[PDB]
Amino acid sequence: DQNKDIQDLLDKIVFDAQHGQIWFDENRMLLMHTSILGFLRKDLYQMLGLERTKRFFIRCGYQAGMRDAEVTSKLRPNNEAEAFMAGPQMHGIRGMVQVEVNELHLSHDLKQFYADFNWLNSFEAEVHLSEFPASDQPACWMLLGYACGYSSFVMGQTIIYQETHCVAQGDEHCRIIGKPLSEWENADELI
Ligand SMILES: [Zn+2]
Repeated sequence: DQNKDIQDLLDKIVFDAQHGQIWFDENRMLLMHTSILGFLRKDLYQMLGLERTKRFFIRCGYQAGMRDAEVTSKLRPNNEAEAFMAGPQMHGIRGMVQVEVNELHLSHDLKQFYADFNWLNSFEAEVHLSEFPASDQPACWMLLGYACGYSSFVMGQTIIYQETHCVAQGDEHCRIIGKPLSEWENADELI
């Protein structure tokens, strides 16, 4: 009853437990424990360092955002904010993070984009904290890649995000800012 805003997205998720399959449109899905994703973050950090582990998780999220954007861009093809929010809503549906809008300005025709989102109940921040104490830098790398991947697909241009605040840093919740690559001064992203 409460899912009026995401009913089009929920209808494309098919659970087939008797045959061991979960489908999101043409994509096959898994239901995995968040605690298991700490192990990957764990071993990768000890083996690769920080920036190499972060670059990996960002690339993973970036591909998932494109995957989701390929499906959601059919359900809502229209320069509309309510159409763009399919991504933030998919993030919530898949149990990864709750997006809360502070400000969203966008337009596909003008190639403009400004996003100021809060991230509540971040799975990645909890996963990061269960393996490491509070960090010096924000930790929601997979979520940030998904924001960049999904936004860049539906906007038709490179959209880069930065996590200004993070639970894993000691802040109360996470927060991100999204802008096109040209509007960032440090627009040399190695990922
Ligand atoms: Zn965070």
